[PDB]
Amino acid sequence: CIGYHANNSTEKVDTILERNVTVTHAKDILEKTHNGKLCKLNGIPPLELGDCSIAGWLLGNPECDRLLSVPEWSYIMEKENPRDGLCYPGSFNDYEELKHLLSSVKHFEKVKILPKDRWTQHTTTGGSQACAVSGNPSFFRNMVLTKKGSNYPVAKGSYNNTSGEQMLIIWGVHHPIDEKEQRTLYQNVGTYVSVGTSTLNKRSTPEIATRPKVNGLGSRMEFSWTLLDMWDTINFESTGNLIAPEYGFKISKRGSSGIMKTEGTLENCETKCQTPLGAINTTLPFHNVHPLTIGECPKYVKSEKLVLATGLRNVPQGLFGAIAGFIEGGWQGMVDGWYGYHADKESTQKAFDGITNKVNSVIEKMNTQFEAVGKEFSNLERRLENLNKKMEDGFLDVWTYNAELLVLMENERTLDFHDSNVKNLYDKVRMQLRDNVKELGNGCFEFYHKCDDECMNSVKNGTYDYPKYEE
Amino acid sequence: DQICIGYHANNSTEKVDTILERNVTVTHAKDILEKTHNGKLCKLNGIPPLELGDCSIAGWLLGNPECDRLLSVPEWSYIMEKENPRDGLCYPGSFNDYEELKHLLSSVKHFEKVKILPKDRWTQHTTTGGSQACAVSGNPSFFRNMVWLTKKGSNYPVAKGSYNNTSGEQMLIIWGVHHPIDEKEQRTLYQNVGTYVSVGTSTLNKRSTPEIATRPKVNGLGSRMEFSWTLLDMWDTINFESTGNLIAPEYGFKISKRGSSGIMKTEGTLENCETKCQTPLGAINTTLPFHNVHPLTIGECPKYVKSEKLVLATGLRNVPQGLFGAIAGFIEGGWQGMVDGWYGYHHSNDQGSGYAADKESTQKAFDGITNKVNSVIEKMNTQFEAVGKEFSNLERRLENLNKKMEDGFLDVWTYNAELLVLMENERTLDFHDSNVKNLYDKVRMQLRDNVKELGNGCFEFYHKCDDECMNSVKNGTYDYPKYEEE
Amino acid sequence: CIGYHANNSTEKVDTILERNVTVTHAKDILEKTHNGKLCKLNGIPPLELGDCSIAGWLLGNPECDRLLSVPEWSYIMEKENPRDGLCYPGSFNDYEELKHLLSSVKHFEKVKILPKDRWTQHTTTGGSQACAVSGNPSFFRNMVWLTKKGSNYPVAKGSYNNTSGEQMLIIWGVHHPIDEKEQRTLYQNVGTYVSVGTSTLNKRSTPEIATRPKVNGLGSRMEFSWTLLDMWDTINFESTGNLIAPEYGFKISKRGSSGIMKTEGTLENCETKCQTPLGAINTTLPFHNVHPLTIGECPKYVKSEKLVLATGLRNVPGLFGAIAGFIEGGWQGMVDGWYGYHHSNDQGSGYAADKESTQKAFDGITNKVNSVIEKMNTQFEAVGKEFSNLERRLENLNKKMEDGFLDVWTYNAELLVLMENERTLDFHDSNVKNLYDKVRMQLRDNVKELGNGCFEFYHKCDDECMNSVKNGTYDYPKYEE
Ligand SMILES: CC(=O)N[C@H]1[C@H]([C@H](O)[C@H](O)CO)O[C@@](OC[C@H]2O[C@@H](O)[C@H](O)[C@@H](O)[C@H]2O)(C(=O)O)C[C@@H]1O
Ligand SMILES: CC(=O)N[C@H]1[C@H]([C@H](O)[C@H](O)CO)O[C@@](OC[C@H]2O[C@@H](O)[C@H](O)[C@@H](O)[C@H]2O)(C(=O)O)C[C@@H]1O
Ligand SMILES: CC(=O)N[C@H]1[C@H]([C@H](O)[C@H](O)CO)O[C@@](OC[C@H]2O[C@@H](O)[C@H](O)[C@@H](O)[C@H]2O)(C(=O)O)C[C@@H]1O
Repeated sequence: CIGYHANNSTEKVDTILERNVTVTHAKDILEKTHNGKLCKLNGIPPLELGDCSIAGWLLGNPECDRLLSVPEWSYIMEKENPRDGLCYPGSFNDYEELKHLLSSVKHFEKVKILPKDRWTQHTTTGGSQACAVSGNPSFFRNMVLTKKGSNYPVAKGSYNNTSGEQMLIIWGVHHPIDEKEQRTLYQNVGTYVSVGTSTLNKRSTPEIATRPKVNGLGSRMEFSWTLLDMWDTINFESTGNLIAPEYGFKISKRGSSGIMKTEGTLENCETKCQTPLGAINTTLPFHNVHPLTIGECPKYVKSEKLVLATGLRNVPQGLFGAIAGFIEGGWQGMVDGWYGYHADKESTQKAFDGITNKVNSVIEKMNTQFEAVGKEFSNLERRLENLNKKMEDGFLDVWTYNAELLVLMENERTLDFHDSNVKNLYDKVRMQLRDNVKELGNGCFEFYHKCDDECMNSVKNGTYDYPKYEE
Repeated sequence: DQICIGYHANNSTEKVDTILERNVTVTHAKDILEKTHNGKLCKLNGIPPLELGDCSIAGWLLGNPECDRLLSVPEWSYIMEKENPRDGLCYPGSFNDYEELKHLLSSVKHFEKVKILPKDRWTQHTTTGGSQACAVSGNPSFFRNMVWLTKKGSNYPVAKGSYNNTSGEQMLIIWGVHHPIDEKEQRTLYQNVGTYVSVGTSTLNKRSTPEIATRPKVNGLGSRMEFSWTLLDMWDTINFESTGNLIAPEYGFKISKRGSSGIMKTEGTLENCETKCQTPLGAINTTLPFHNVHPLTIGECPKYVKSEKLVLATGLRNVPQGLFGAIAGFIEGGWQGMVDGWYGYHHSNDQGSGYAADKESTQKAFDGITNKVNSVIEKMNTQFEAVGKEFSNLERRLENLNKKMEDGFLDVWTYNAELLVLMENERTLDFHDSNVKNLYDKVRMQLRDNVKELGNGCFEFYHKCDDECMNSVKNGTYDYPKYEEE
Repeated sequence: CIGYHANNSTEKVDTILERNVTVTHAKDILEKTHNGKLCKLNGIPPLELGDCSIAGWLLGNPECDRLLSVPEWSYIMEKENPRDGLCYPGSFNDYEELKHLLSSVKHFEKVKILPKDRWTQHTTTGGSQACAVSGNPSFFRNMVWLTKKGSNYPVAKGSYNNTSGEQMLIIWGVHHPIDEKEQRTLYQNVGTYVSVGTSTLNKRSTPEIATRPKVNGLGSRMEFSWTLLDMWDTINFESTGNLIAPEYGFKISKRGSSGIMKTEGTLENCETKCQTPLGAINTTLPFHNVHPLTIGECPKYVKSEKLVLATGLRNVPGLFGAIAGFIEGGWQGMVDGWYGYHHSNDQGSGYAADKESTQKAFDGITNKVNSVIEKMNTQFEAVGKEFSNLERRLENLNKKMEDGFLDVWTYNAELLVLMENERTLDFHDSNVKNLYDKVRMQLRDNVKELGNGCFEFYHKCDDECMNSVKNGTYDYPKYEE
């Protein structure tokens, strides 16, 4: 009696031709499980900003005085609409361009470049209520130029970058609301703010205008930035309205990653792929957790499950008509294999090797790399943002189809592999016994001679032979 | 007396390919490529486009007198525009951040024009300024929605003007800066020389100076008019200050959106049909995974594929009058005379001939084929995309990115689609082959000794087999008091 | 006897279920061979710049004098950091766009538009050490440095109505001094401007004087901009100081736009439909792995080392349990076909291939290979793009994209082989099993079915009777016992 396996499972798979097919064993290849924690990345923590925007951090807004500030990070954590940036109303040129820069960094380090002390001939105590530190008229920590007395000589300030690393320098211009607030502030009138490097050349003038009030002020500050190379000097020259640096940022990077909008908090675990909902210690080719991962991640997919069949049709008591065919049922009373007698370890190991290989081919072929996914855009980059979105929308489709289908096409194939293995085991046995048995038709052979147990192992050996001279 | 196994054949000439063969006539087939529109442009999800005809978005908003009698709905889903509309900036000039402005307006949950800075309140300045370029029936005019502030008398007092946005929606606002050809034209129009046009909101700041210059004449003029725009927030004020050269807004636009869509470059006209997917040639009412109508869709569309046909086989090999060597194998032919199923019996008898389909397996197989077709169709995720994008003369790189991309998806989809058919087709045929082979076998292990197996899928009974005994064979009930002859 | 073919092959394929499976024949469908040469593309040369940048070329840096300069090109060859560019320190507005534009050109032509000589009242021979020609201060061949004449600098005016019948590339520049003093020395006037206007252009520039680091000897800089002047359209220059004027223009007609190949090599007069920085690819296969930065009509770039499709059967010197099953071995001695017969006889032994099925199967395998190759659509793409320091986001989009197509194509390609390979082997297995069956239902009783794919006749079988079995003509007066 040849037969096949059947257990207490009720896992269901789908094949190209049938669905809701109950199978003995099955493997899922859709990661759908995070862990709600935010982690280091390949050993390197994010940059946690709580409720500071990169802008408020670098400028040194009084409200970011106490922030983590790790010297090296893999990505950045930032709350969707942080609240704490330019406490002095204004704006920031090429902002996003800069955030994609600081998203990931090999080494960061503040340094003093244009000391507050050295701008004699110029007031430096300038400040604003809006940038007040506990009922005190302060200002941006890292910034610094008003008239001293009734005079405003030109301002010159310079810095040959000797720090052995490229440096991020930030500066700005004051836009008053009034020609009276102008002379009351810089005495002169047709004023400019000039910067210069080996690769940068910029001459902004202020733009005076009536404006609505914000954090108390009708006036704004407009900041810009740049990347002074090593051994390159920068230059400043202004006849009024220059907000100067005092500090630069020695920045050595890296690989460039991306920012993660998130509420949570670093938790001191470890992952290779991190999502807004949590990390994902996984090895599957696909996942459906959240679109906005950072790291080396499986491919996002619009499924709920991708169940692969590994075992056979579970039939307690096809394409080759043996399983659920002429062998009408599975034996729940066979446990040491998938096919056997009344198990056969030759074919079982073969088909165990078979399925294993399959499940490996699906997985180990899926090449994956460190992407960032979530990008940063401004109000005049909607077009650009959508473009990104059409693409990720577009690979979403391509991957979801190849995956729903891969599974259905390989599931009907796996079901046939088994059918055919049971079919060939019944055939291996047919052409050993031959005349010495009645072939019943349920996959059973009745012995026309007397068959003891040694005679039973020979048939399992493939050794039956064959001194029968009986009707 | 005898019984024969066989399969179906019909008058079909439909051809499929498979991985191994080509031009293979089959009994049935489903093509899964959409290639039919209705040549009509329609509402999208129940919502009309914005029909501009030969107006540009710029001409529309500024109120070029040539756009006076336009449709103007309160809410639209996409925008219809010709390829080079003509009626735009009747007065030569330009429009900052124009492309962004259209992606913005490309879809709108609600639009509304509202007078914010009444033309009349600008005392001290002349306001009736107009031009031949913006001619209305011979008479010099100007943009319906703008105000040309010029000197009054010999005087141009500093011009101030506010609007606190109370409208309860975000408001689109536009303005312009006039650029003369001539210090003389500049003194004539504004009297003052060192002029500026300042504009500020809560997040805006922009002091513009007029760029006077000699330039070629356009529509009659060397001067130009440079427009910019902004979104004023709720409860936010906008401030205009000018000592000369300001083209002020008389109106604003309450705008609430929505989800953002795109602009369909066409010649046609809305026709009051309905659709979930629109193309420039016509709308697509379809349910298939792939289409090849036109690359520039808007809506929820099938994947665009560079194929002429995608015929999936549903029936068997048509062989009138494989992997399991049954169909086209030892059963050499199909029975055009067996019409109630895919696989069945013959049976010859001294009570008569007659075909008969094995209904059990014909059903098993119909279900399975239905599922295959549905698998190919139903696993196809489809989202709302606009496809056609808008780009400037200095964005040829950025344009060519969008192209290289939509191009790459053309290649993926086409390969996969074409291959997906060939594969599932070599499988469809084997499926039917196996189905037959197994019917044959079921009968063979029933009759065994009591018949001669001819080898053409036929069984010659050694004993007499009446109709009741024939049915037992189809039943699976053959059993089994036979003996003769031998 | 029924049997199948075996040969001295050691080629291995994988399939979904097995690996390292020696087969009789195989086709690898991955292109991985160039010719190490850079070539014309569809019959049209690149533009060879050597160590010149596009900027250095157009402005006419004296160090770019003796360049190739063809009238029509298909792509552009440039080193990675050319050196010969803006010999006079400065910059170039919208530079990257300008190169995508010039990256392919149906027709180019330099034409003198504002003859250097006509600028009376201004000094014109202005030059510099930075743009040195053999010790002597010079300047861009294609530009004109308008400086004061005497102690006077009259307002400078200049037009060109574009009659050339083609669109014309025009460039100019604004000088930026270090010093109000250098500014009075060179132009005498202080509140200066450089105005330029066409039918769609407008741009009044002011010179940004400033203290800056010295470069090539200078703190001053020269900022260049450009435009496309239309047919029958005029361009107007107006300056009260600081204009670097064009003496020449460029008639340009294009075409289709291509891209720039960053290489060290040099054009070699071969031909190709597909060029890579390592060499050109004359190929016909769907996938390749040579180098990601192609230009032309290329196979899909795939991160694989090999893609071996199986064409023949399992080499044995399956799913239907025939090959490597009850027919335990292959016959290295059967060379005229994939599957055939043995036949032992008192007239002799001898192999023989069943030609009918060997042919059926060859056709089917040919088609498989062609299906994999011929359904692959392929368009002209440039792949390598051009980006500025403030476009790192935009650059990283292009990358994340070409990266995603790397993943898709690699997966599909690798898997596509493994699948069609577990099928190719079954195909052959079935082909055999069925040959065996055809013979078994012919002989039936008249032989003993050994079970190794062999048949022992109970009767005498001569050569004519053997052929009847191969024919399908066995029939059938036997008896014996
Ligand atoms: C350097 C300096 O002058 N700091 C002042 C500051 C500046 O004058 C102001 O930021 C210019 O833009 O003004 C501060 O007062 C703000 C307050 O001043 C009143 O005059 C005005 O009527 C109020 O509306 C409001 O603007 C400031 O905090 O910014 C004081 C600071 O010392
Ligand atoms: C408000 C106003 O002054 N409108 C004038 C207009 C302006 O002077 C012009 O738009 C300034 O840019 O001039 C109009 O005349 C056009 C015509 O004027 C001649 O003097 C000149 O020789 C011509 O080249 C041409 O500009 C106009 O239509 O623009 C009349 C209009 O009333
Ligand atoms: C038209 C002209 O004046 N050409 C000069 C050139 C320019 O004046 C200079 O670029 C102004 O920006 O100066 C040249 O000399 C450069 C050299 O001059 C020394 O006086 C100075 O102290 C040095 O630092 C250095 O700039 C030049 O080659 O650029 C000479 C040229 O004839």
